[PDB]
Amino acid sequence: VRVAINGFGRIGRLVMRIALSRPNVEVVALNDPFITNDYAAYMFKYDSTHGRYAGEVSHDDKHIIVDGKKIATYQERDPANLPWGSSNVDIAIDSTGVFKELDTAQKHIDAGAKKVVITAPSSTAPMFVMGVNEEKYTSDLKIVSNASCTTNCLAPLAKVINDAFGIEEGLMTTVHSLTATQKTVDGPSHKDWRGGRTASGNIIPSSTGAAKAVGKVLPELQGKLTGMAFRVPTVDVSVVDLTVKLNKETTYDEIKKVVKAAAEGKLKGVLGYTEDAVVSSDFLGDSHSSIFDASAGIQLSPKFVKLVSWYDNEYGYSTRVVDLVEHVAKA
Repeated sequence: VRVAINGFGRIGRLVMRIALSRPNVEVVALNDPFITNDYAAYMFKYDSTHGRYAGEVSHDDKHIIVDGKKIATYQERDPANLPWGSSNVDIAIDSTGVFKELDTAQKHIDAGAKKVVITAPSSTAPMFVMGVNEEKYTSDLKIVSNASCTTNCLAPLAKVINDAFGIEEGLMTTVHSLTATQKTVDGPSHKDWRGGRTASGNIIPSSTGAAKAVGKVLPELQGKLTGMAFRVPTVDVSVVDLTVKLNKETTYDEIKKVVKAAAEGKLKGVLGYTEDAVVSSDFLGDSHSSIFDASAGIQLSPKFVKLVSWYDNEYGYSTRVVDLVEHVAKA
């Protein structure tokens, strides 16, 4: 599979790290109109959260070069002007968050790419979550979306719980690490007043659609889940706090066994399970979409339970993007 990456923010860079480790993926090009090759090489190489790239990174006038792989770079504002066809690009991966609808992402196809994978939720493009609805993908679909990181954490667990005990209703809280939209000291954030306030000295309440977005990937849960978020001053790794009213009576011990079986079975690698005394930093660079915290969870009555699942909001999601990429080309 020959891929190009559009955008070089958190998602863009990490998708590149992971893609470069996939033997069947070839990373042909990178587009980012707002950085030069030396800066791109720098940004890729040093990471405050995930460490130094273990390998040699450098650049010339037309490439970022990593361990012998030259990756051509482009500085195009309009993705239509990109030489994807001429470069024979199987899949364009859009990590910019501004080409995320069927008509806007279409520009990569126009430019020559065969398919597009979008690294944000979409209104128009069909959404997929590995281990949730990937079978529902079909080869004629040219533009898909990988949903969101919080969605990738909630959906796989929610499916497991609903299939096994039924979800009548659920209210979710995500305790979320800092993100790039936040400010270092109280600053302007016109659409999201709270999100403008000093990131590292606040618990910051935030609205999030990810809980209803489970509705789109699992239609059987439409309108049964919503939630909210608290942004806290950790730099990465977030956790889902799911308060769910069940349909069938069950022990907590039974929930544990069902989830663990799913972790070891069909959801291996997407959904994880632990019983150990873990904290957020224990999940830095973990590639699971969702890691179930068995000890942190608490059951009140036999149909009323609180489930806790971790996710590295940057790395898990980025691995899923690459998973979706390989899956979509396998078709």
